[PDB]
Amino acid sequence: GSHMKTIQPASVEDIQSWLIDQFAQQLDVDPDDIDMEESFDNYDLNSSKALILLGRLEKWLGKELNPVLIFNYPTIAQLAKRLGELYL
Repeated sequence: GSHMKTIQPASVEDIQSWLIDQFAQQLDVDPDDIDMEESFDNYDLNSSKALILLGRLEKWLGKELNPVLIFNYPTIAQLAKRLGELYL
């Protein structure tokens, strides 16, 4: 309870909760209110949003990212997953 803070990508479970809470804290909501299966283009990630939170995500992971991953995994249940394969 009272979750709100990043962790470290130690399995896809972690990358999920990170994405989720960083969605919560963008949107002013609970993390558990985030649709990890709905496309981010329907949430507040309008377009350039992707780059803010990408430039968090890649840095959180210690690396770079690519814009294609917006355009290929636009959901937590795909992004967190695929990050757990590109990285973890």
